[PDB]
Formats: sequence, structure tokens, C-alpha cells
Amino acid sequence: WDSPLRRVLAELNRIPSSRRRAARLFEWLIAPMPPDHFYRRLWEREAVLVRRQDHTYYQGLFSTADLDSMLRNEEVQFGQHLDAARYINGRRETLNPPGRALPAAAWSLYQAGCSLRLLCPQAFSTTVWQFLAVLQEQFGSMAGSNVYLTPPNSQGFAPHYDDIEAFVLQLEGRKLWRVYRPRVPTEELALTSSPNFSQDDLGEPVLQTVLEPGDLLYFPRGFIHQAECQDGVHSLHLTLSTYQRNTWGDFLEAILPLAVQAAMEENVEFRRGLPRDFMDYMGAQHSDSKDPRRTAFMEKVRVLVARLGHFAPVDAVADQRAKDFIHDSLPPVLTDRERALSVYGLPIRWEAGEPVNVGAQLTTETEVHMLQDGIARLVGEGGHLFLYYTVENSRVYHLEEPKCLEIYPQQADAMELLLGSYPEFVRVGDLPCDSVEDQLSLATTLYDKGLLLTKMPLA
Amino acid sequence: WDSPLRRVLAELNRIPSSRRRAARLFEWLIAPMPPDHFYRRLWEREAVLVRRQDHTYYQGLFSTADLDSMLRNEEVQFGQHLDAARYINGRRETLNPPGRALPAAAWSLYQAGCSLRLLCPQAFSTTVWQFLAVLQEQFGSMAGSNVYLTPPNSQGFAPHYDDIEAFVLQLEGRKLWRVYRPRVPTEELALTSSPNFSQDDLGEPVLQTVLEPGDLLYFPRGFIHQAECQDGVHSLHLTLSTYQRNTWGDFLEAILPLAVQAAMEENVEFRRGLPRDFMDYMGAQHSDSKDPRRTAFMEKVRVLVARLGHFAPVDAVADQRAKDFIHDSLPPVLTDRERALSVYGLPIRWEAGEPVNVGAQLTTETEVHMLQDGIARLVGEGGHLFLYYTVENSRVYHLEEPKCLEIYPQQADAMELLLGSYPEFVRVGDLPCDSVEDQLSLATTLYDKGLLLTKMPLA
Amino acid sequence: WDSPLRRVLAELNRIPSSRRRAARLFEWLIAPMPPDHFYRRLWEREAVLVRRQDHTYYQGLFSTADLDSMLRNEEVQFGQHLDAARYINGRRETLNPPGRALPAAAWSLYQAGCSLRLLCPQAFSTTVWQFLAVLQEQFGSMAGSNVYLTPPNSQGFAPHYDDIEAFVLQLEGRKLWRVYRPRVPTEELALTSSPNFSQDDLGEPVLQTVLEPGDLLYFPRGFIHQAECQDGVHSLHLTLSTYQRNTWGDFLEAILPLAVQAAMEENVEFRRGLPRDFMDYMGAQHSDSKDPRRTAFMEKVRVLVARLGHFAPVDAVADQRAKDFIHDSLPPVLTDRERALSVYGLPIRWEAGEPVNVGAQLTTETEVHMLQDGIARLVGEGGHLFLYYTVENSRVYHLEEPKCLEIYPQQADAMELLLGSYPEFVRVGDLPCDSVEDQLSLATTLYDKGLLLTKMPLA
Amino acid sequence: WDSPLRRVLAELNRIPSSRRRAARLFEWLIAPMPPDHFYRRLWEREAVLVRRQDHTYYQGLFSTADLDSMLRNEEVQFGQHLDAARYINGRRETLNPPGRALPAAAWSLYQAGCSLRLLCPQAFSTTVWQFLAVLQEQFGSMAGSNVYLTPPNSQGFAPHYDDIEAFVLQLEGRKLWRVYRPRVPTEELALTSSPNFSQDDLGEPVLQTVLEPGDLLYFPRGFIHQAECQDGVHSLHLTLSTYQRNTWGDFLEAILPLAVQAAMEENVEFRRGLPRDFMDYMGAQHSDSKDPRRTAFMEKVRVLVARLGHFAPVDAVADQRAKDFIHDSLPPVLTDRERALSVYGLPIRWEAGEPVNVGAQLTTETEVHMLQDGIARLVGEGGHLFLYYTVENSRVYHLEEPKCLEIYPQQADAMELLLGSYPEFVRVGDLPCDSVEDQLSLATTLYDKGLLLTKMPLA
Ligand SMILES: O=C(O)CNC(=O)C(=O)O
Ligand SMILES: O=C(O)CNC(=O)C(=O)O
Ligand SMILES: O=C(O)CNC(=O)C(=O)O
Ligand code: NI
Ligand code: NI
Ligand code: NI
Ligand code: NI
Repeated sequence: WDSPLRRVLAELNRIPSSRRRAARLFEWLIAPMPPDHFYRRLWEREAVLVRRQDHTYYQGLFSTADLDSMLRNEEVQFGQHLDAARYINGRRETLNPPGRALPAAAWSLYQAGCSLRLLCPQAFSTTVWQFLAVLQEQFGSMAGSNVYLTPPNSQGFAPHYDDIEAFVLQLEGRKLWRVYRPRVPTEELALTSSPNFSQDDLGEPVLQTVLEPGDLLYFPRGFIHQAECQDGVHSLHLTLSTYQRNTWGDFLEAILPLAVQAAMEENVEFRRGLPRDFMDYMGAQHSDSKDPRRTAFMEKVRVLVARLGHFAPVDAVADQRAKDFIHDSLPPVLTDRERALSVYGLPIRWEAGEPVNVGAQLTTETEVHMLQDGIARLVGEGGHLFLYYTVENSRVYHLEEPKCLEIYPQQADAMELLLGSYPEFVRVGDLPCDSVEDQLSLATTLYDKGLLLTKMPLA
Repeated sequence: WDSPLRRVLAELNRIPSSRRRAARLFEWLIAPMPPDHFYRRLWEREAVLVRRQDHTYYQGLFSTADLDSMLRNEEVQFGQHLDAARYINGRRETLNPPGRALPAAAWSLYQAGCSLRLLCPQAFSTTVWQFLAVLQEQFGSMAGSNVYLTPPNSQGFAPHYDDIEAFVLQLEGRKLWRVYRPRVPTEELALTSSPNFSQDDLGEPVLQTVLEPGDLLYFPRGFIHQAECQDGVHSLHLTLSTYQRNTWGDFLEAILPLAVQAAMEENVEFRRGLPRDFMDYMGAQHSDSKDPRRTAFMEKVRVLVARLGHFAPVDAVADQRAKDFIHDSLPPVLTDRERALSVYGLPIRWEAGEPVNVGAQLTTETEVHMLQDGIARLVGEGGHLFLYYTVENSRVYHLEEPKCLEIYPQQADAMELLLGSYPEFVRVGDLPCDSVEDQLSLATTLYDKGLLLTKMPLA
Repeated sequence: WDSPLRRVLAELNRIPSSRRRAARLFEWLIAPMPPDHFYRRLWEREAVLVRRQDHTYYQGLFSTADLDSMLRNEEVQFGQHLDAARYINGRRETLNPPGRALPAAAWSLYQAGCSLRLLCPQAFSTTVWQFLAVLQEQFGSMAGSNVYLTPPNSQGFAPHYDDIEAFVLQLEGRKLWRVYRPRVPTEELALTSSPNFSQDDLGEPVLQTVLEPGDLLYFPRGFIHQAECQDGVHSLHLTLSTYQRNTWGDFLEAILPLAVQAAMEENVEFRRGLPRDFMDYMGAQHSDSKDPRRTAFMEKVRVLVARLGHFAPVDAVADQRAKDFIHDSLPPVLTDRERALSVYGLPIRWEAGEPVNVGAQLTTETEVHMLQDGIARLVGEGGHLFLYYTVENSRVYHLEEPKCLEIYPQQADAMELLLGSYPEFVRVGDLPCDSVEDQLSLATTLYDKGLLLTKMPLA
Repeated sequence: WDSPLRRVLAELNRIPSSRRRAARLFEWLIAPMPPDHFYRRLWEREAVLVRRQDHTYYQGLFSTADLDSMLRNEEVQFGQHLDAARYINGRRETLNPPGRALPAAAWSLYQAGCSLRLLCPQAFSTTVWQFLAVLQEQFGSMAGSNVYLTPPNSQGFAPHYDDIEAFVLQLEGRKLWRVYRPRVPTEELALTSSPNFSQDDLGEPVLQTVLEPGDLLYFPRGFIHQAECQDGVHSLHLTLSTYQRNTWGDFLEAILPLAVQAAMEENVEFRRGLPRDFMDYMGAQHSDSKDPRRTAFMEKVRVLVARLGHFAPVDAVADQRAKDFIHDSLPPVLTDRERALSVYGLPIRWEAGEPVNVGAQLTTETEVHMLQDGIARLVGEGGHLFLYYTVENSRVYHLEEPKCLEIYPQQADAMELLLGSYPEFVRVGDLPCDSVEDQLSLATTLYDKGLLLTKMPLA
């Protein structure tokens, strides 16, 4: 009734800092490999196998039993929540009947040699939720997961790459995995998922191995992979994915239109007229021209492009990606102390015909900090100040719109101070505001919204 | 019956190249100032006044009498075609009753002190159309016009700047003009039109002068200007306009997103993942962060942006701007020769119950060149090659959608040759083509659309 | 140079009432057959042939020569303006090259046996305009036209029926026409155009005849018809069309949803709750049920539909249809008298630097009547009162948007009087308004818009 | 652990027929008054107070304790889920802070003086879900409910009337209600919710009582009502609501456009052209006319409308409303026996390592019937046969699309049979199909979708 995993979880509960929690969990996830080694040399470059030598490593995360109660007690739909898949004679085809996915239907598909894939494990299981909710804080990119249940003597899926950084957690059974290097430069760190491939289309595997429970297998986006079950045992695995559209390229995409517009507003060379007659030497039809105006034009394009770095709003865009990450974020999993010290742990309830324990209000004396570290971001838009937060997000991606509350200019400095000083308590009375009304109102607002905690329970 | 203008038109009819006709008329427009001096020093830099000392210079172009017949014989509409406005006691009013602009309404508005503005003189005047259609060819930019009639002792419009390069042709009467240099760096070569300014907002004119018929005033976008009729005499002028959104910045706007897209598809530095914690040091909150990872991130942006220049498809963007110019352009004005030697000049008509003078096909002995030099442009899009042309455009702006015909790859070299050797004749049989048929095919196709003239009439 | 057509138009210009003009021209159009006989017994009932015995009857209306000038001097396009079609071996081919329809393209198509179909003759021909604009006034419905030119020894089009009442006016040459009664009850007075039919689909013609210039052929919507040119001569005809979607059913479609909505607002029977269990006895599955609640339900539906007649806003729907007709209508063709006595005839012009002949205002002594009888209609919408008018419409269908001016409540009676008493003159001072100022101002507005004429010119 | 409510549910769980269950529960709901009396003279006419003399009638349904838990354990939002309302000094006020509804916020709004309205108790409560699911089966119309919780000495909501038939169940505390007869003819059986009224707009009540636990207070749409908590005690009630837009009027709205369309296709008088001159005597300007042609037009509009009943597709519209109802319907509550005899009862599951308890397929000897009576409906669209069902609906209104499966016509008569013949069993081998493959495939299909039960479990 215990695993390394239930222990690491019990551990996370005791570490006060969300930042520290995430770092710790990631260490665990890849142990004995050190994070720092992994991130500096292996991540995005190398396929990685961690032979755990433990069969009980991930016990308490997720299991086929979990799925079977899920099909029975939760409204799981084919195509929305669960897939049914078969690769045979170099040909894959989905077999989801439309509508609800009942055990009866599901298990019949298993018995016919269809794998089952559950698209949002974190919606229906609180242990996957917590796992992902913690790890996303150290990835600075949303982490989602798919759970893959493959029957004996069969392959579910075709060889292919994905558009995310993959962590395969083997959960039950065994599977033969083949992983390859990218076939060409343009497939390295591929931007979008590949078509399903055929076996002719592949080279040699860089890594071929039989995974077993507790084992972990990681490979960057672009690394083609397949996986089969061999001798009368099955596979269960959870693959954890992150880093979707989180490239330098995606950063520039957002920076550029702004930079050109800043440059055109602020500097008259970007507002000058094109030549009257550039059409006489620019264009496909003239790509071979030896007119020297051609090479002047090119050279001016190149410097003007270069000169836009100076006008790029790197900070504003970082904030905008921060805002999208908040929106993308799973809502936080509280420690017991965190809940107990917050609005969620106030003991006010309904007891025999009335509400009992109206709590204390917060005073200048109350000491406070941000509930956690990875749940809020302050962002300027149109000369206004908004705090976006994760605490009301659903455990389905984007099920809620992005949530935020205004921060008035007078309260700005205090908010920045709060965000920047987690996890160090601070007197409400000591927040850098003009009045005492402002100090209270800020903290009250933040406390009521489930963003703040007090050193000692209000009641 | 004769004027400097009617002589220069007659002269244009005898100059065989449309390139040369355009150069000549601009030379005429600014005479005696040299075009190369003007474009090298004054264009985009400085207001310019040309005291013609010839009050007949522009006769035949446009007169108030034309305006009057126009109101009576065409469907001229307030708002769409004609504004009537009054500047008094520092306010700008607009008095456009809705609907038709009859002579009776228009002339009473004028009698109450209203200035009348014709928005598209070139829709109702063949002499204005021809003027602009020739000039657009040596501007590389659409040339617009507006005609302004002001009654004695009034100002129609409040001071402002325009977003276009303006040439003011004083046609009747006299007007006192004031033109000011740009007030501040950001209004030099301004991007968009000004609001109505008050006289408290102005500095000192750089030029204040009373224009008389025949004179010319030019001032760049961003130069504020205002005008009034002074004692006992009205004014008519035509302002010729061009260079709307035709700047280096506009070219960059289109280039950038293509460039970033090509860099991501072609180079993995762009495909690399952002740091997992850039949010810790980047954002409005960290403007003044000493952290060594901010300056290293900023530095990388500046170098990646610089590297986009190597990826910029400059030629394809030039073709896209050329295609928009073809779409923006007035349909061409043919010389007597160009008409006679083209499809428009074919003698074929209906005569006494049937068609007669049914003409000869072209042969491989037929000698050809493009009908004019500013009527067509070859553009590549999505693997295919298209010839966009102006000969079916309307004298109303964008009343027609962009027009083209497909050029197959076999025919591309011949097409490129024809565009590039205007106005030298080429035997159809001497065209780069893989077959005689291919030779005939392209020539026939271009002749029928009115894109081609033969050395001798087909009939 | 004189023809029965040119005489009847010269006659129309001397008939002071537009109502009378419209009735006169229809009498002419079907002479010697009396209109009252035609509309009582033949209209919507029978195909009618009128052998004119006068090849000159229509001379002046439209000729193939007019088509030729129109291809050359107007921007006539294929598709938009002009179809080129061929019917052979039982198959309708359209051969419209895209773009301009120059004479050379069009006549070669005609020489390859294509007929040409001009879609909006009234846009390019003032005499067809006049013809249609006059006739619409006695149809109560838009009068459209197409011109069909067919070469010798060919058929342009497959047999078919159209959705309009058709009048075929043979202009040149000869054509062998066949017209068929409705093949079936459901095709009598058909609602929409037919597909192209083969000859296997056709019964026996009710009329088969060779038309010669001056003849007329009429047949109702749903009568199939086809036509070929036979021994070495061409044909040119003009088909006049009208009564598109102008039925009692069309009137009902609009009446019903207003009637139901008023019944529900004004009477509680319509508001009561359906029977809690009607689904047990009503539905396809209970077609042949015997439950006596099914037949009680059916009888309640029959009585409630019946009762909706009492709530039908018949007059309002009449006005909406009239407003649609105002929008649909061609702009009016003024007699010389009407032009002289209106705002269009006003002699104010620009002359040598100045307007001249500034004419008097209306006074309460001016006598006035509406410019014509079918240029305006007063329509109540949403508590306000609007006068919709046709004088600013274009000769292209719906090229302008419906046009009205607000008629304030105080002016209603005067407006109604004017509309209802054309063509009797009324002194402005005799109009039913509350003030003299109100009398002058209604009249001035109408006059200025071109809706009114004065017994004597204002100048 | 017992109440009249749990007994009637326990009673309900032994009644084999869903129809009978629904009838039974409604009887219990208004006990001791007979349904047959209520529906025949009370429903839609009268206010109705059922004094229960039994404070424990509804115990088990919903309590303020259930609310508290829900705030605490479910993601309940202000606006979407909960409302916080205060009626004071004659003004309604909404006091919802954006976002989540936590006990803290909720109970302080309670103690400030706000009522708390829960807009979808059936989403969070299984008992209320069962209640309504059962009742809707005997309303033929969606049953939905709101729970209102008002603190002592306040009023939450101003006087108003509603667009539904209301059943107020008093659950806790006591409220003094006032109900009113409709104020005027047009308010009787009102179509849309009234505005908030003042105590001026009101009349003198028709009913005025202090409600008490176990009581019920019914009244029809249009009936005004307000309700306060006087000295010393709170209120908790659940109002059940139905008959939103289920009127004769609404039936006719859907019937008519199709009636006219059918009439125009099937009968030529509905397709005959309007008079050419109706505009001369029809329209608001002629509402006074004495033209006898007008009275003929009116009389003709009237008969044509009355004639539309013959063409009304009454059955098709019944089926469409039936389809809308299946879409609006709560998913069913199975009995223990229904569960056991269906696909949901199958004992199939994931034992330690494998699936086990694979049920038997069905055979021609299996005895089948519809899972319940109010869960499916056969509808014809475009000669296609679709069986719309409710078994996958959510407990949130229209959260899902209308769900269905296609009945092929070989199965048609068999499907019809089952629907018509519940709750009595039928051999699969006796179903009216051509072949045995059809017999089986229909029953299988219906079984796996949760639509069909077997006499004995398949395992
Ligand atoms: O005519 C005036 O008073 C103002 N005219 C213009 O602004 C112009 O020609 O561009
Ligand atoms: O002229 C033809 O061959 C066909 N004519 C028509 O279809 C017509 O006038 O309605
Ligand atoms: O509970 C209240 O105060 C008011 N309730 C209602 O208006 C209702 O049930 O319809
Ligand atoms: Ni994968
Ligand atoms: Ni200007
Ligand atoms: Ni026809
Ligand atoms: Ni209510």
C-alpha cells in the first residue's frame, strides 16, 4: 500500500515551495540521472532510457483498473476522450464506435486486438492531475499526457514522430520500443506531427529495448518511434508531453510585426518611399539580373531587417506567452498546509440551520505570501494592469476562458513585490502602497480569489 | 483649341514607348525644373513651387464647366463622388445632403460659401484619366486625383497633412496657400492622414504664396497645408496624389512573416526550444533586472532577427507589390497607332445582316510586342505562373477584381522575353518555345486579350 | 427613319399622365388585340401569337447594329452581360471565355454557330430602358429583358420553361418557335425555372410558327418553348419578362408569420398550452391511429389557422411589396414637359466664372403635382413614415439600395393627397398642413429630390 | 433515514414501467389532490396551495446542507451556477463577484442579506436529477428547476411573473408568499418573463400564505408573485418548472410556412399572379378606401389562409417537437432491474491482468424490450429514418448535441413495433424484418447503445 511514488508525493506535501516541489518531482521522475546533466546534454538532442530496476516505481499513478472504473462511472466518449486503434499489415485504422465508451464496448475492442488510448487522463484521475500540475511549473510549458493500453500480440499505432518532448512511463506489462534518429536535418526538432510512416521509410533504430514497469523512455520531437507487445503480456504506459510550439521561432513570430510597427513609428528611414522603379529589377522574372540596383536593394532589406532587433518588445511578448501559459495551465494542487492557510481551508460551513465560523478579516498585522509561485502573472495591456491566474482553470485544456483581475496603479508595486518575494511572508501593513485601504483591499482581493495565504489561519 | 497641355498630349501620341511617354509628361508637369534634380533632392524632402508664368498651361485638362456638365449628365452622388464643405471661424462643416448632386443643389451650396470636392475626376473625365494613367507608369504607385472648387472669400477645409505625395495644379482663379514643414520627427513622411488642426497648432509656413493658373505646388506627405480664396475670385485646382503606403516599412511588413517561416523550416536554431525559465527574468516586471540571462536572451533575439535577412523572399514580395499595383492601376490609354495595331483596332463589324472584315490569324511571320510597358506583370504563386494585366480595369478604383491568365511553364521564357524587350518587335517564330504551336498559342492568347500589338494590322 | 415604334414614343411624350402612357404602350405592344380581352382571358392562361403584318413595327427599339456598337464602346463582359451558347446533338454548351466581350471574340463565336444573349439591354440602350420603364408601370411588377441573337442554321438553347411571363418581340430575321402547354398540373404557372429538357420529354406543341419582324409571341411561365433558325437567315429578338415571384402564395408567405405573431399577442386561445401528451397520438408513427384525440387535435389546428385571417396585416404587406417594387423599378423616363417643369429642367448653370440663372424658390402660389405616378410610395415602418422613390435608381437591377426620405407625421396628409391626386395640380398654399411653413417645406423637399413638377417653370 | 420522499422513490424502483413511474410521482407530488382533477381545471387557470400537514414530505430531495457541500466540492461559479440577489427599498440588485463561488464568499453574501439561487441543482444532485427525469416523462415538456435560499428578514427578488408553469416545493424554514391573478387579458398565459415590477404595479393578492416544509404552491405563467422571509427564520425551496414555449401558437409557427409552401406546390390558385394593380387600393394610405376591390382582396386573403389547414403537415411538426424534447430531456434514471437487464448491468470488467465475464451475444431466442418508454423517438428527415435518444444526455441543458442513430428501412417496422409495445417482451426472432441478420443487428445495436433490455441478463 506504498510506492516510491506515494512517498515522493508524501514528500512534496511537506516541502513548502511550489518551485522546490516541481524541481524535486522532476529529479524523481528521471532518477538516478541528475536534472542538470539531462537538460544540458540530453534534452532535445538524445533519446534516453532509465532502467529503473523497480517494478513498483510508479504504483499509485494510474492503472488499467483505474481506466475500467472510469469507463463505468464517468462519461467517457469515443473520439473526445478515448481511442481504439489497430496497426496490422503496415496499415492503421481507428475503430471507435460513435458515442459513449462503455466497458462492454471497450473490452470487446481490447479482445479484438485494439489498443485503447485515453486522451485526457488528468481530467478523470487526481494523481495524474497532480503529477502534471507540478511538473508544468518546471517546464514553463504545459504538460499533458496520453495513456496507452495495448493488448498482447499486436501493435496499436504506426511508426511516426510527434510535435512534443515525450516522456514514456511504463506502467504495467512490457513493450518492445524502437526509436530512431531524425532521418534528415529538417526533421530534427520537427514543428508538427508526422504522417504515419511505413517500415521502408525508416533507417536503423538508435535505441531498441523492451521496456518494463518503472522504466522511463524519453525522446525529442522529431524522433520517429514505434512500439509492440510480444508474448502474451500487455502494455500499459503513460506518455507525458510538453514543449508544444515553444520555440525561438515562435518567439520571433510574435516579436516581428510589433517591431516593424515600432520601427515605422519611431524612425523615418522605415517610412521612406520605395524606389519608383524597383519593379524593374526585383521579382522572380529578374532573379538573374546583374543590375547593381538589385544588390543595393537586397543589402538594404538585410540591414533594415537586422535593425529591427532594436525595436523588438521582448518583454511584452514574454508576458503574452506567460499569459498563454497561465491560460494553458492545470489548476494548482495544494499542500495540506497551503489549503489550511488559505481561503479553501477556512472552516466556515453550514451547521444546523446557519453558517458557523465567520472567519477573522485580514488586518495590517496579517503576514502573507502568494499561495504558490506558478499560478499568477502580472501583464500590462493598453495602459492597464491585469493579473492572470490559474486557480479557476479546469482540468480540461481551455475549458475555461483566461481568467484575470485588474490591479489598479496604486497597487502595482505591492503586487510585483508579492510575486517577486515568494515564499517569504510580509506584513500587509508593510506593502508599498499609498494608503491602508489599498494595502487591505489588495490582500483581501487576492485572498478571497484563492491566490494568497496567511502565516496563521484566519480562524 | 490649343494649349501647352494639348500640345504635350499630341506629342505623347507620337512617342512610341509608354515608358518614354510617362517620363516626358512628368517632365512637362514640372517644367522647367529637371526630373532628375527633383527626384534626387526635392521628392520626399521639400515643398516646391513652380511659377509657370503661363496661365494657359493646363487648359483642356479640367474646368469648372466640365464639372457643371458632369453634374447634369452623369449620376454624381454626394458622399460617394462629391463633398461640399466650409471652414469658418475655426470649424470644419460638411453639408452633403444625401443622394444625387444635381446642378441646382451643388450651385446653391457654392453660393452659400461651400467648397466642392470631386473625388474621382478620372471616372468622369477622359483627359484626367489619361493624365494619371500615363503618370502612374513612372511613379510605380497609383496616381489619384481630387478636384477642388472654392468660391470667392472662403476656406473649404481646415489645415491638415495628407498621407500622400501631393501635386497641386492650379487651373482657374487664385488661392493663397500656406505650407508648413513637418512639425516633429514623427510627422515627417507621416503614415496616416492628420486630423483637422486649429491655427494654434501651426508654426510658420515655409511657403506662402498665391497660386495662379498654370502653376504647380508639390509637398510631401506630412507637410501641413491650408488654402483660401482672398478677394473676388474663385479657385479650381486638381491635386494629383501618389505614394500611399509605399514605404520600405511596408515592404518589410510583408517580408518578415515569410522570412521567419522559411528560417524555421530551414534551420534548427529557430526550431530550438525556449529556455524553461525565461519567464523568471523577461517581462515588464523585470525591466531593470541585473540577471545575466536577460542580456543573453536579448542578445540572441538581436542575432536571430538579423539572420532573417538571409531568408527573406525579396523577389516574391516585389512581385506581390507589382500585382497590387496592376490591380490599383487605371486601364491604359492607347495611342492611335497602338489601337490600330491591336485587337481593339480590328475592322471586324456587323454590316447589313452579317459580320464583315473577319480578320486574319497571326502567323509565325507576324511581328509583335507588348501593347504597352505598364499593363502586365508575371507573378509566381503556389507553383504556377500567372500574367496579371490592367487592360480590363475600370476607371473606378477596384471596381474590378484582379485579373489574370495562366502562363504554362513551356510558355514562361517567351513571356519573359516579350515583357523585357518592349518595344522591340519579335517574330512569333522567333519566340523561345518548344514548338511552333506553342509560339502561335501564346501570341494568339495575348493578342486576343489586348496585351499585344502587331507591326502591321492583321487587317 | 419613322416607324410605328418611333411614333408611339413620340405620342407617349405628348400624353401628360404616366399612368396613361403605360396603358397606351401596352395597347400598342399587343395591337390590334385589346388589353382588356388579353388580361381577362389570355394572361397566365394561353400562348398568344400576334402576326403583325408590318416588318417595321419595332424598328428603333434594338438592332444587331446596336449590339455591335455596344460591344465596341461599352465594357461588355462575358458572363456578367453576355452569354454565348450552343445547342447541338441534344446538348446545351456555354462557351463564355472569361473577361471582356470584344467584337472580335463575339463575332467569331457567332461565326462558329453560337447565339449571343445580352442580359441587361436596358443598361446600354435608352430606347429599351424607356420601353421597360414605361411598361413596368402597368404590370405592377418589374419588367426585365434579354436580347437573343441567333446565327443561321442553329439553335442556341435547349427547350425549357422560364419562371416569368414572356413577351417575345421578333426584331430581325426569322425563327421557328415551338411552344407547349404545361405538361402537368404542377408545372402550370411554375414557380422556378426548369432544367434543360430533351425532346423525349416533350409533348406536342400547342403553337409552332415562324416569327417575322414585328410579330409578338406571349406565353406564361411553365409553358415550355424552343426556337431555331432555319434557311440561311439569322434571328434577333427581345424577350420582355415580368411577374417573377408575384403570386398570392408569395403574399401569404409574408402575411402568415405576422398574423400568427399578432394572434398570439392579442388572443389567449393561441397562447394556451399544447396537450401534455399529444406525442402519444400525433406523429408519423400514428398516421393510421384511431385515437379520437388525434382528430380533435387536427380539428383544432384547422380552426386556428382559419382564425388567423382576422389578424393578417394585409395593408402593411401590400406596402412592403410596393417598396420592393420601388427598389426593383427602372428610373423614370421623363417627357420633355416633365423635364422642363422639374428640377432637372432648371436652367442654372456655370457660365464664364460664375453660376447664372439662379431660379426662384417655390412659393405658396406655385402649382404642383407629382413628377409621375409610379416613382413613389408612402410606407409605414416601425411607427415612422417613409417615402420610397425610384428617381435615383440605376438602369442596373439593385445596383442602388432602396431610397427614401422621412415624411413627418404633420406632413402625412399632404403627402397622401399629392400621391393620390396626380395629375391634378395643387397650389402649395392648398396643401393639408398645419402651417404655411409646413406646406412650403414639404413641397421644396419633394421638388429638390426630383419628385415634383410645377405648372410653370420656376425659371 | 426515511421520508415520504424516499419511500416514493423506493416505491418507484419496483414499478416496472417508466410511464407508470412518472404518473405515480406526479400523484405523490400533489398528494392528496388527484392529477386528473388538477390537469382538467387547475393547470393553467388557477393558483393552488397544497397544505401538507407533514414537515418531512420532501426530506431527501435537497437541503441547505447539500448546497454547502456543493460549493465546497464542486466548481460552482457565480453567474453560470449561482446568483446572489437582494430586494430592498423597491429595487432588485445582482451582487455576483466574478468567478468561483466558495462558502466564504457565498455565506457572507448570505449574511450581508442576499438570497442564493442555484440555477441547475440537477447537475450537482442525483435526487433532484431523478425527480425531474421522472416528472418530465409526464409533462411532455422539459422539467427544470431552481433552488432558492433566502436569509431571515430579507426578500431576494422583486415581484415578477415567469414564462413557465411553476411548482414551489417548500423544503426548510418558512416563506410568506403572495400570488396574483393575471392583471389583464394579454398577461394571461404570458409568453415571456415580465420585467421586475414595483408594489404599485401590483393588485391585491388572490393567494397569500406562509409556506411550510412539505407544502407545494402552484401557479401558471403570467401569475405575478413575490415572497419574503419575515421575523426569525430562513427559506429553502425548489421550484419545478415546465411548459416553456409549448403553446398552440408555437405549434402553428412551425406548421404555417410549410403549409403555404405545400399549398403553392400542390395547387395552382396559390401560384396565381397578384392583381397588377393591388397597390392602387391596398396599403395603409388606402385603409379608408371604399374601393370594392379592396374588400375582395381581404376576403380572398381570408379564404386562402383558412385553406392552409388542409396542407398543414401536423405529424411532421409533432415529430420535430418530439425531437426537440428528446434533446431537452434529462437522461433517464434506471431502476435496479433495468440496470441489471441492460448493457449497464453487464458484469464484464478488468480482473487482475485481463478482461473477464464476457457476456453472451444475443440470439433469436432472447426476449427484448425498450429500456424505458420516454427515452427515444423515431423521426423522418429526407426519406431517412433516425432514432433520436436521451440516454447519453448530460444533466446540463443542451450541453450535448441531439443524439441519434439511423434505422434502416428493413428494420423500420421492427423498431416501430418495439416503441409501440412497451413494457412487454418480444422475441428477437419474432421482429418484423425480412431476414434474421436484420433482426439481430437491430436488437444488438439497440442493446449496446443502452436502449434495449433483455428478459434475463445475457450473463
Ligand atoms: O482647397 C483647400 O482649401 C484644401 N485643399 C486640399 O487640401 C488639397 O488640395 O489637398
Ligand atoms: O431563342 C432561343 O433559342 C431561346 N429563347 C428563349 O429561351 C427565350 O426568349 O425565352
Ligand atoms: O425564493 C424567492 O425569494 C423567490 N422565488 C421565486 O421567485 C420562484 O420560485 O419562482
Ligand atoms: Ni506518439
Ligand atoms: Ni490636403
Ligand atoms: Ni426562355
Ligand atoms: Ni419566480
